[PDB]
Amino acid sequence: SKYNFQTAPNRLSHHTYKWKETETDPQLLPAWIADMDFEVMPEVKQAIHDYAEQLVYGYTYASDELLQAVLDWEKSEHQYSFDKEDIVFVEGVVPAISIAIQAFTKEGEAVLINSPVYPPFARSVRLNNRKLVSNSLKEENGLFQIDFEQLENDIVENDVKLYLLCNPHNPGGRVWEREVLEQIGHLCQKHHVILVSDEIHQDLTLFGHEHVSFNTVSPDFKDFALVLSSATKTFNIAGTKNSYAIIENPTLCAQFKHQQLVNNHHEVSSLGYIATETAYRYGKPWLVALKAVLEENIQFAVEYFAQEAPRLKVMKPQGTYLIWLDFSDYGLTDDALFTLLHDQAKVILNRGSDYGSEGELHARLNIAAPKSLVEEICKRIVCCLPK
Amino acid sequence: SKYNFQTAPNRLSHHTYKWKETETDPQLLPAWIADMDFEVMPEVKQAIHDYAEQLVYGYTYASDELLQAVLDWEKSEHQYSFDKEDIVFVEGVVPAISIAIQAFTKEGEAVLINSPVYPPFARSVRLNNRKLVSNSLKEENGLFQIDFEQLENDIVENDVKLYLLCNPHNPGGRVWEREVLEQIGHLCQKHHVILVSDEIHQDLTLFGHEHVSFNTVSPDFKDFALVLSSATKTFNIAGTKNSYAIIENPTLCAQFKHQQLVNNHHEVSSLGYIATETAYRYGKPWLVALKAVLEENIQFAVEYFAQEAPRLKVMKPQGTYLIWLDFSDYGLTDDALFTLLHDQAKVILNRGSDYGSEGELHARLNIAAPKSLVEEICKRIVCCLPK
Ligand SMILES: C=C(/N=C/c1c(COP(=O)(O)O)cnc(C)c1O)C(=O)O
Ligand SMILES: C=C(/N=C/c1c(COP(=O)(O)O)cnc(C)c1O)C(=O)O
Ligand code: NA
Ligand code: NA
Repeated sequence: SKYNFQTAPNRLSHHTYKWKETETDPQLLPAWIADMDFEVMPEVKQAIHDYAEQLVYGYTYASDELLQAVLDWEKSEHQYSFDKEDIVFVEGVVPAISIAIQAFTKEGEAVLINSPVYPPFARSVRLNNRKLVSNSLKEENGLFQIDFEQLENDIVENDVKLYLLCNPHNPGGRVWEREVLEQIGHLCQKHHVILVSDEIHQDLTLFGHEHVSFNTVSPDFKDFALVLSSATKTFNIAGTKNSYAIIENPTLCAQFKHQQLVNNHHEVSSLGYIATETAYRYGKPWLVALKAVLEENIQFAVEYFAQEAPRLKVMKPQGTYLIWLDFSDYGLTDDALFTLLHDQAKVILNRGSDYGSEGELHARLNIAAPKSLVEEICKRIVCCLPK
Repeated sequence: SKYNFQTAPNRLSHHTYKWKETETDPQLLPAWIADMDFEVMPEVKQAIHDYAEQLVYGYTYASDELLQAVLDWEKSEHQYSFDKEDIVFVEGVVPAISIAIQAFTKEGEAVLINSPVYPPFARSVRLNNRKLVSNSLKEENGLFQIDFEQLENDIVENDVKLYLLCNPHNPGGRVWEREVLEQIGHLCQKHHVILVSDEIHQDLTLFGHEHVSFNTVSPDFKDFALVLSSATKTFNIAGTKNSYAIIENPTLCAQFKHQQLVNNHHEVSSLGYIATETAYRYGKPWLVALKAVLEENIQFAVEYFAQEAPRLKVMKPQGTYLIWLDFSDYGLTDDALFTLLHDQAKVILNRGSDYGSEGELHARLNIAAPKSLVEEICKRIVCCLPK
């Protein structure tokens, strides 16, 4: 209808990560990194034009209007109320994760993640010389679940100081229930663990699934937990480089901001600020339209794979626009899977093994593209699977 | 038919640092932070419109065209030849300084600066729990000069591991001679010091003074020295957030890039990349024209202050568009000077004391604005100085 979800803008010649390989091999169709193929909402494009027409591109600060936009988005969309002083802007969520690790732990101390998970989680812990504790998620009835007995064991046995939670969880697209988050929080309270809730996918919950922001679970959770999010995944504006932490606890907030300044990682670009404010101000109708398209694409993929590759195990996302595929029933190695998809099927999917050992013989599929493209990508995925 | 240096775009609705106080108090005229009031070169404005017209604002990386533009600028403007692989982009120079401190020293080790100097120098050392060694610049015949005897004493007595050099030096605008840089480099070789040369103002040398980029002084200097620079100060694009380190030594380069990744400080915004490439590709004629305006503004200020405030000691910049003013002959304290300028004169100048103890009773004046505004600011500065 009014917004364009039919035709993908041509990204070749714009130095995108997503289309980089395709620029050398034109047959390759990318469906990996979490950028969407869709045109961004028109108000953001207009805001970039308006930025140009400032004529001067000097140092700018985070305005009260931007702060209010974040406050209003969190309250309106996620029922999460806090003060403007609790917002800390950071040029990205992955930046924020390293700052959090450096601020809240010392070298050698243990940081826990639920594996398999977005690879910068494990990387950021290891490169910072913290001890990584991978709490392996169970898979039951096609969904990831937390083994709470082993999670406590992992916390206690390793003296875990910090828990990097992914909510919604990437990969898999798991939209944790309030009851799950409450159990996590109680464990953090018991064992004196600080929790960082990476909620970057929070606006992308689907099929009736509702995001529960971590500190909305219990009024005391802010004593040990902070929330990271952004407009970038929601609105396909990852190249504008802005995001935020909500840190209501004064001590945690000071410690984060201090580390951020120690790292000189405290400034954001002018368009970073503009694009986030604009997206939150005008983006809701576009987001509604987006989510309908994503649901149709996911449903199509699940049904198509059921019909054309019944042996392929498909985890239906509860949120995110990313589908976790399990090729374990096929007579392939992890490396042979990669070369089959990339070289024979000519489709670029994230290698599941990037996400941890649980990702062996998996791949991750990005369906945030026009339906015609999603149909082509799914056709390629089933085309060359071995008997 | 000509570049505009006659009128300044209105900044008041655009959340600039420079005009922030004036938004609340319309009587105040800013001349502090190093943003220019001048319109940016027209090709950058067009590049921002062109970015808007990509329609999708996803993750991008530094292109070969951008890398070549930096290489070409460094060779043509500064006679500094190196390879594309030696370039490391960082969202800002101040970011790069923290990364360098973290990468090249251990907690508790000594880092040297020449004081007084841009305040993030001292701050980045101190906040990083390194020992700060301030090598105090002499002032002789209106110019800063290094005391090489004391500099060596400072290096040896404190076991200095890292030297943060400012060239051109801010404040004061001192354009160090080749022979001065030679002697600095030789001390670093003798005492096994790593040197970071902050050359962000390298394109703004004036009155026939020529920038000498540090690693051009001797082919050996790359073994211990790296250069930081940017398009942002040269072209008035600080809000676009991109800059680079040139690190020809493989070990130093790996060290820096490693720490940058540990800190998740490795990515830059898409417009950051675009604005730098464009500025370097098209900016030379604009820069030529700017320099003539800056020299005129500086000459006006010196002459005006000479007549209207002969007791005011004015350090004439050899480069940068910033003038270091010394009010120490007046019966004022540092705090009374600030109050006088800000509350009585209604002008916002950087407090000299921000830059170190040598800046007591000083202020710094930004003349990168139309001559009419410079004239007004200078008139205000001399209106209310005490007998
Ligand atoms: C783009 C992807 N993920 C984005 C992501 C990010 C990206 O953050 P920044 O772009 O803001 O650094 C952060 N946290 C989580 C849990 C994420 O899934 C991807 O998996 O391709
Ligand atoms: C804007 C100012 N100085 C800029 C500056 C900067 C600014 O760097 P980034 O904006 O790239 O972080 C870095 N290094 C030196 C020696 C500088 O003088 C000022 O003094 O107001
Ligand atoms: Na594992
Ligand atoms: Na001092």
